[PDB]
Amino acid sequence: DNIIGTTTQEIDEHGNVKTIITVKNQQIESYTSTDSGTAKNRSTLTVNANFLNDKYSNELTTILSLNGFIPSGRKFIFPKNNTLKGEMLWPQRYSTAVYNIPLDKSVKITNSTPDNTIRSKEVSNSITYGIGGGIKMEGKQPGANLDANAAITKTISYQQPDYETAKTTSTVTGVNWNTNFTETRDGYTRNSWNPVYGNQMFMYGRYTSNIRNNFTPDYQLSSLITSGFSPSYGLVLRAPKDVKKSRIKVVFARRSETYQQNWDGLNWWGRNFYDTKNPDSLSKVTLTFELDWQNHRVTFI
Amino acid sequence: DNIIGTTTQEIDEHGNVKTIITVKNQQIESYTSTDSGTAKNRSTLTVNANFLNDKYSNELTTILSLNGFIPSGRKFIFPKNNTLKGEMLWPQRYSTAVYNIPLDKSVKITNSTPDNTIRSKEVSNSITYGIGGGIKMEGKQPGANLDANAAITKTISYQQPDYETAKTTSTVTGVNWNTNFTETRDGYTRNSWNPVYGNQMFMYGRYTSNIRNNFTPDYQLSSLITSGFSPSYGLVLRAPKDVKKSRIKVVFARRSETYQQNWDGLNWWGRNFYDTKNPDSLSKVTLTFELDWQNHRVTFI
Amino acid sequence: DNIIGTTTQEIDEHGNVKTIITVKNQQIESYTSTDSGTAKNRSTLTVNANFLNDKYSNELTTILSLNGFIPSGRKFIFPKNNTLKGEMLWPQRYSTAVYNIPLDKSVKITNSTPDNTIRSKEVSNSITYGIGGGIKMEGKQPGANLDANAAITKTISYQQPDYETAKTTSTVTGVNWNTNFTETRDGYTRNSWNPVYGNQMFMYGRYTSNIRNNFTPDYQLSSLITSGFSPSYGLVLRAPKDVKKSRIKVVFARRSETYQQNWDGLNWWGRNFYDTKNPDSLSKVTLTFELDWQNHRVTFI
Amino acid sequence: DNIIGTTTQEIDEHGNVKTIITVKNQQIESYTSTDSGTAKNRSTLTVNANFLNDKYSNELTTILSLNGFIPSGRKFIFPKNNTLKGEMLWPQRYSTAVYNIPLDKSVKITNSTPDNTIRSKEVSNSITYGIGGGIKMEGKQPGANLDANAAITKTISYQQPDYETAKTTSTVTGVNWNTNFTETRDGYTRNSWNPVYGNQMFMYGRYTSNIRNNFTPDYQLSSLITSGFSPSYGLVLRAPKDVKKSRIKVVFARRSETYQQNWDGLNWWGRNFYDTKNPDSLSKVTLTFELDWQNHRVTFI
Amino acid sequence: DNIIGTTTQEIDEHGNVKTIITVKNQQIESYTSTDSGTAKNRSTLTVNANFLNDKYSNELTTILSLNGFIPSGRKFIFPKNNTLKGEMLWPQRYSTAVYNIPLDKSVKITNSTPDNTIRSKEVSNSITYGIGGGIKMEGKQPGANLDANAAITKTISYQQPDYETAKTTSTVTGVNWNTNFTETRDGYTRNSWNPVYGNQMFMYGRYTSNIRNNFTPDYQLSSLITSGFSPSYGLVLRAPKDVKKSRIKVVFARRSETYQQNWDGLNWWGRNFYDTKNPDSLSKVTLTFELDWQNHRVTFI
Amino acid sequence: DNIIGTTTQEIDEHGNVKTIITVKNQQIESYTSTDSGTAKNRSTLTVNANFLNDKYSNELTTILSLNGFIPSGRKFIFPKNNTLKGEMLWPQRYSTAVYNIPLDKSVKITNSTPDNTIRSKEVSNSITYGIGGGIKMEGKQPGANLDANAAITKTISYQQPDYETAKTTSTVTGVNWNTNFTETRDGYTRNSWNPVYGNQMFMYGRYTSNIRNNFTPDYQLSSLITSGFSPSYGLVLRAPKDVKKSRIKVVFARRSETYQQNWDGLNWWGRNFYDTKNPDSLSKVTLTFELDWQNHRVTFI
Repeated sequence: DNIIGTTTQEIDEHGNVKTIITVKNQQIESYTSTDSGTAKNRSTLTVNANFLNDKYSNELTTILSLNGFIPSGRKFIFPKNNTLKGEMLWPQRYSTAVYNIPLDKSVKITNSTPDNTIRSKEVSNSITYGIGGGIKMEGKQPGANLDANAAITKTISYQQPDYETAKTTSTVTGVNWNTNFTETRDGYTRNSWNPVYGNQMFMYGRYTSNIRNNFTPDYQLSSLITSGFSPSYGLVLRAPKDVKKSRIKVVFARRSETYQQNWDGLNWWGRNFYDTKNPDSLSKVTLTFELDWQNHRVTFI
Repeated sequence: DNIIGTTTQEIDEHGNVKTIITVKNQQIESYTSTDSGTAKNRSTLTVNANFLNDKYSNELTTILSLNGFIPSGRKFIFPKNNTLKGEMLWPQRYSTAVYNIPLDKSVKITNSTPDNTIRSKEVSNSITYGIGGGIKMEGKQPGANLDANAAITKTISYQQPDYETAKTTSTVTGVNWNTNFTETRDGYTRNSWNPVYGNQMFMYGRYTSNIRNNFTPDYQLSSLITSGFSPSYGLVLRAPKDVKKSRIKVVFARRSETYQQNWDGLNWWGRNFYDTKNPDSLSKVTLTFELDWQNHRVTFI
Repeated sequence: DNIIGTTTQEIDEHGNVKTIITVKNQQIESYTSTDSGTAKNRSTLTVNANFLNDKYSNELTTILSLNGFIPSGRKFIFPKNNTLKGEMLWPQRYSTAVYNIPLDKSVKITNSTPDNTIRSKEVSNSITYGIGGGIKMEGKQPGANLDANAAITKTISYQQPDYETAKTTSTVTGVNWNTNFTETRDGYTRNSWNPVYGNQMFMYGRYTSNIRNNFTPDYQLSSLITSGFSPSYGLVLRAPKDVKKSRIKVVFARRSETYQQNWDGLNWWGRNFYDTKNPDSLSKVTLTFELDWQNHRVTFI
Repeated sequence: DNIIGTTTQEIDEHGNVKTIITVKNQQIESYTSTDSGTAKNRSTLTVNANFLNDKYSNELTTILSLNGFIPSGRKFIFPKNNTLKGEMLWPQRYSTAVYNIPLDKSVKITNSTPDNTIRSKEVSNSITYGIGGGIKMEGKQPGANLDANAAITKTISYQQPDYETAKTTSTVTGVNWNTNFTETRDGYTRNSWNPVYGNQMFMYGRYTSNIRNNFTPDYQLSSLITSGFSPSYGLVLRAPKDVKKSRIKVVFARRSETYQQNWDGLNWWGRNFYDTKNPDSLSKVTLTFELDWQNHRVTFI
Repeated sequence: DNIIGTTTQEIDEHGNVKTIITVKNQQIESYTSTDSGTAKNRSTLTVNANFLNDKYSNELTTILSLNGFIPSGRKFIFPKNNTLKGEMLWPQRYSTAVYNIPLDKSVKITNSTPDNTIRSKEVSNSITYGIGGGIKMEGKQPGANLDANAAITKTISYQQPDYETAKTTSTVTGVNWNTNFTETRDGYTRNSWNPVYGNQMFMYGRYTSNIRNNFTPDYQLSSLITSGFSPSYGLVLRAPKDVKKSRIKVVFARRSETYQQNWDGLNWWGRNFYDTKNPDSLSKVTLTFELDWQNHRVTFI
Repeated sequence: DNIIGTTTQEIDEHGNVKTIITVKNQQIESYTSTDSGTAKNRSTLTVNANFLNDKYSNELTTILSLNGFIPSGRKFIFPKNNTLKGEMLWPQRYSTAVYNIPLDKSVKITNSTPDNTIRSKEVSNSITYGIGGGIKMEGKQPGANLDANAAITKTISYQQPDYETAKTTSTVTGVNWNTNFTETRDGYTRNSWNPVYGNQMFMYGRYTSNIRNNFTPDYQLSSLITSGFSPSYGLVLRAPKDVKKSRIKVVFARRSETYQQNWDGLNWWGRNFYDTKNPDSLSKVTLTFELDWQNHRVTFI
């Protein structure tokens, strides 16, 4: 645990002093370091490194913990004179790429986190058979009836995150994760389309008078849309005991889409698209770190 | 734990120094190693080896943890001139075979994971009997009524993964696992067929204008289809105490199927098949590792 | 735990060295061994033996852990010209017999696992009484009605494994377990019969055009049917301290049945039977191990 | 735990050797033994004895664990010429009696397990009052309506084992447990009777063609009916500190009943009875063990 | 825990032997004893005594654990010639009284178990308001309707043991517990009465042909009715350090009632009463124990 | 724990004996005592005192555990000649007051238990909107229909004890708790009243023949009504380190009410009232204890 050893001093009746020092010897020694950096678009990344040295092994292991923040950069665009139009630029996808750049000796990535987990759902099937009959008397006139029925039901239940994360690339030299928007609380997607109202994705109402009040309230949206992303990854690098230095290059990409609302005369109708000819539809940034394996240090460049 | 022993130094009042070194003896000694590799199709495998030497065993035991990543190799094919057709190449099955190649002394596989677990479901049967009667008065005309009924219900509930993994072969010289696609979130399979719309497996809508917008959203698909597979296996190898080296041959196979959509004039209809005339319908790769039992090392070739 | 003792060396100020060795004395000493073997039909078995010696007891105890794999050997048989017929050979029952063969001194089986556990179900009974009445006015003509009813319900809920395991024999010289197929996910059995469709056990649809697409998808079947069995047992053998050797003979039996589909003109109908005149309907195998109680070893013959 | 003490050796710089032996003294000493036996009807019993000697007790205490296996002895009887009749002999009740036979000094049974636990059920009562009214217009003719109602419900829920175990006798010299059949999964009992079909206890169908296919599938029966019983009991014996030996007499009784099916011309009808003229309707067996309290040993005779 | 101390022997290089003995001093010393006894009606009781001595206290504390078994003594009485009558004698109430009889010095009961716990239930109240309306067209004739309703529901849920235990007396010299029958699984009581069928308490059917098959199956009854009671109590006695002996007198009372069935011509009707003029309607027994506080012993007289 | 220290003896090779005694010093010392008493109405109280002396406190702390038993004192009164009337005297309220009587130095009550906890309930509100329509054809005459609706629901769920306990007074010199009857299992209270049947609080039936069979079964009543109360309280007393003695006065009050049933000619009707002219309607008792803080003793007077 936290105790590295003990220091003792014995003092006899004549002022003589004896000193006893005890230290614990460990199989694996751990040295830690941490550095942070911020980019031009105010995206931040903190790197926590845990340099492990296995005295009974022929390799060095460094465990990295990547913790960051990327602002959504969501915007609202309203024509000054036209009140029949409205736009909202929102973060459709957050991407993160990590590159392993050896400088002197070979270094590899042996583990990435998180990985692509297989998900499940709950399924229930039901079947029902019915039998019924009866007799009646209306005044002095009898009646009868015989009935039967059958029904089949199937229910599927699952868990749905506001954003889905999966890795598309994972080699010994690089890893890439994609955090994508799924569907709204309402249940709408980017594929949603209605003949009358188009895409009702981020629409509050259909007959709302004011366009500037007809976007879904922030509390009904993910914090990733309204505020920002707080990603967390982990890596494991391995190398020979005689490695001196290596680097880590992280790339942040924020792909935003445009949600537009139009009044056709009777109601609002919306369309969701990727706005080419907009510099704000894509924001890419790089943050670079260097690892000193011998002196156990992490530094941001 | 990580504490192998203690070092103590006693310092006399005259500068005399005594040194006491204590080490603890273990019944089982554990040495670990790890190496990684990437293949031509950008699939990677990491091998974590745990060499155990049990003084109370007459054999050596090595616990391997196989962790890798296989990209889906998912593709979209749209004809340049034809806008009435579209294809999506997706990973139907992921396979992994591990081979045990003894070099000097004999080596066997005594345990593979995961195994074929027997699953269960929840069943409920119900039966109901009903009896009813009443009297009536319409103006001055009386009435009466007698009814009876019975119903039978049966409900079955279980858990359903997006992909199912099972081992088809498991000898002391080789093991093979198959991770197969099950059914869509919708509930569709590769057997699904409709006279009008064919197989609606990955169909968003039936009357969609753009073919490039008529495929199911990524958030409604498994990460194994959209992004990639993150398999995890484990093996236990045993050998004579004087074995020197042995090898491991791992084979990755990704079997892809083709989902095709066609416009027939009124709606979209789809069919799912295996394209025997496409080189991308099957991707096989090999990764070879060597184990040094004496020096407790793992190396990738 | 893992610490057997401690070794210490004290070095005074003149290079004198003292050595202190401490070992823990235990009431029960445990020695372990493991061997594996594979049979002609590629069924595998791993035996883990734990030889216990109670220094304060007059007996030796050996705890065995039997872990194996038996392939299903499932096949599909389609007549070349006839397209109105189809067969599927599937593993109805997996059996395992273990025999205790003493060579020198007496040895007995004191424990087998798993045993025959008594199961339970959840039961709910309900009863309802109803009373109703009302008045009406149609134009200027009054009306009245008095009604009453009663209902009784009973629901039974339980857990249903895809395969059921129970031991039919358990003496001090031998044990036998049977793992039997229960019912399909659908709820069908080997006893199921319909006048129109016969046994719909492994039938996908009733009006399917192609016979080779009309068998239930692998994901709707147990891994024991599609892939294989991964059985796990445990035994406890006891003997006098002066026993030298004994053997263990394991017998694996796989009993397969044939599910056949026929087209009658309007729909598919199936029948499930045991195909005598088929060499593949039964697969029996033997694996033999020897135990050296004195040298604590397990060996496959 | 398993550590009884430590042995230490100090080795001087001149080859002088000091030996220090430490043993820990216990308040309660535990010695264990186990013996097994099989009877003429292939039923087995294993006795696990735990001899406790508590220096702070004025008596000796022995904890016995009785674990055995009794085959169901289930049979099927079909007349050679008659195809309109069938029988199934099944185990209605399993009984176990344990007798305490003191030899030199007195011995008593101070605790038996399991005991007769008081069970519980879940009860819910509901009551509902309803009030309704409305107005109507059919063309130009008004209408009105007033209704009211009330309902009463009661639901009872509990857990139901396939077999129920209870002790009918428990003195300091003998104990007897009875494991009786309760009801079928269907919900039928030995009291069930229908005027048309009689007792449908183990009847698959009413109009089944083959008598040999008209019995309930094994997966719908308890392992106690299809395969066998795995009883588990425990006893606590106490004696004077100077007792030398004592005995244990265990009696296994398997009471079987006969389920008969008959074809009456239109359907199958069944009846369940006890065949007093069949030697296989009752199977009783005895197994005797001896306990050596001084040498802490269990032996089967 | 179980370790009372350690014994050590040091042997130098010349055969000299040093002995070191270490014992743990405790604040409270515990001595245990146990005796059992059986009565004339085969009711058994085991007394477990735990004599505690607090060296820093002025009192002695003895913790008793009372564990027993009382057979139900249930009987069936059928008239030899009359087949229109039947009786079942069953255990309505089990009672236990414990008396504290000081012989030399004062002794008191400071604790009895179990005590009278306050129970709870779950309550749910609901209220619903409804509003409805619609229009219609029958041919060319319009229609309209406006409806409204309201409902109130209340549900009460609780747990119901087959038998209820409560103490009616608890002084420093004696304690009495009563275990009473509550209601059947069906929901019937001893107060239940129907004008047609009387008390249907232990009635299987109303139109059953044979009286000897018209009692509820054992599995639908408590084990306390069919088999016996397995009571468990605990007491705490306290006295001055100079007490020598005291006694414990336990009284077992089993109060049985008679359930009678009669055929009136159309159906069965039953009545439940306490059969005076029946010696089997009440069974009272006494078991006496003596406690030696100084020598820590329990003995049955 | 219970270990206060260790005693060691070293025995030389010449019979020399060294003795080492080790005791552990504690921050908080705990001395316990217990005394019991019974009152004229056969209600008992046990006081468990835990005298804590914390060297790091400037005060002495005594934790008392008050555990007792109060009989219900439940009675049944039936007039000798009148068979049309009946009474049941039952315990409506249990009260306990504890008084702190300082003798030499000051003593206060700093904590009482249980306290008045704020309770909660579960609330669910629902709202539903419905829309419907359809077309019809009766022979050759068309029809149409349009409906709409809305509903509002509110459900409240909580837990309800048979008796409620709350403290009405809590100063540093005295405490008082009241355990009051709440409602019956039926749901009736002391406020319940029906114009026809009055208060049906403890009424089994309305037309019951025998008055002595028309009271609710014991299993449907609380143990506090049928048998007795088992109250449990706790107090914490604090005083100066040099306090010598102090006293405790406990008062038990059992307030009983009268439930009366009368036959009016057609049915039974009941009323619940407090009988001011019956000496058994109220029972008050006092029990006095003395605490010796210096010698850590509890004594009953």
